[PDB]
Amino acid sequence: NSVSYYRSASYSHVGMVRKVNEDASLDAPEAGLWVVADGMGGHAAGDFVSSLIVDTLRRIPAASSLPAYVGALRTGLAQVNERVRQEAGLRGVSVMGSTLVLLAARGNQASCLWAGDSRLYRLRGGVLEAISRDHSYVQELLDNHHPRANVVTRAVGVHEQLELSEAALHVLPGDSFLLCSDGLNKTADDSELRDVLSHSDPYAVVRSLVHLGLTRGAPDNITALVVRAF
Ligand SMILES: [Mn+2]
Ligand SMILES: [Mn+2]
Repeated sequence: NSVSYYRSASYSHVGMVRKVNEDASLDAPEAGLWVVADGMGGHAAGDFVSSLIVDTLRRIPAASSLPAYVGALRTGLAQVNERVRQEAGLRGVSVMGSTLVLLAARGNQASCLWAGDSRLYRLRGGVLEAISRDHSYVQELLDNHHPRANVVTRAVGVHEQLELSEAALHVLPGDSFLLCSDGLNKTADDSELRDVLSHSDPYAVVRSLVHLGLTRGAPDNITALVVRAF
């Protein structure tokens, strides 16, 4: 019952309103690493931060021990946070940051690190389950389609100390995972995500998710990254 192999695919689209894609992704199954980052601040700001995230995380050496790897990912994100803070302060801009959601896998164990309203879902036995929980003003109100949905309470470059949320996962053969920016779940509810994810091919699945989003007016940059365990 141990997990042998991870298949993955990613697809992003600027959408139907924005003309600059500030979404970024890293599809590195060769390092057991999958990342989606939703940049904010417009061109030369949001995409700057999201691309810096994916490039910094890509260069981290793939340590065999998942907990050590996760420690290294955390440190890399802290360094990205500090660099973005320095740059934003220098330019004097109000908005310069990016959400993050990553999944790192080693055999039968995986870890999710996230900050923002980019999500990780797990599909197991045809049942979809939200692993991450939005760092959003709305989510805090719900924990106690809302107009306060544009307020992200944690993301890279927002605060001095970046506080990442973490969730550990036991992976079974046949498990599926979806990393996405809010542009997808904003245009398809969780039951439709479960429907589209219930297919064998991650490449067709991510393209079908983005297509459904585009079909419903794609108000935001829409990115989907699907991982399947064997
Ligand atoms: Mn964005
Ligand atoms: Mn977004």
